[PDB]
Amino acid sequence: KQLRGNIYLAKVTRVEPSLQAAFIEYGGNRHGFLAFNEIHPDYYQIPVADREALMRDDDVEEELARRKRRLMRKYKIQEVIRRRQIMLVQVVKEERGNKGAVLTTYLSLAGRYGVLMPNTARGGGISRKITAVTDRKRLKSVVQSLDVPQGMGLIVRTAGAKRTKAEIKRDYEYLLRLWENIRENTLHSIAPALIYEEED
Repeated sequence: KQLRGNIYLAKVTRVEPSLQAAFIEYGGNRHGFLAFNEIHPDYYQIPVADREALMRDDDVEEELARRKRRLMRKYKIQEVIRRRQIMLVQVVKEERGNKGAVLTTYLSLAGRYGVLMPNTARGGGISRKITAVTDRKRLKSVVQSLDVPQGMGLIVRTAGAKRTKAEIKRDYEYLLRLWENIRENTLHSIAPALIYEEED
């Protein structure tokens, strides 16, 4: 049983200020590892008017890179995360023997033609196999019209380059509903619970 891609509702078992990491009970054989920089600010224990002065930011992936680097300079994990806290976590790397799974709170949900990041203010854009100029200008126009919310991203994968006008809107819409489903499952779940299973 490979677990990569699965999403669990999970609980902080201990916070390790030397590693700037938290260890996570998510239902597996060993605790998962969650580096501080993989922890979405929604999970910070900070006043609501700090978490806002911070969502609005104080290869355009650098703007997001600088963003995370801002947080890591500004807080230490033990200032903002505590034992027993609950979070949604996704498996990034499989548990290998005695070593527990590597986790993130920056989720991604992969559809046929694209990947939704319901957690990453990244706006939506195109795979690095972005090559043939025609598709890339066309697709940028396509992902442009999607009106990707707020603090989400959508990345068009290569399966979508040679893809329908609206085969991509459908696929995107399916992922938005699946994100809704996930958030709804979490309100009816406790502690460690599998919330979404990486389908294929």
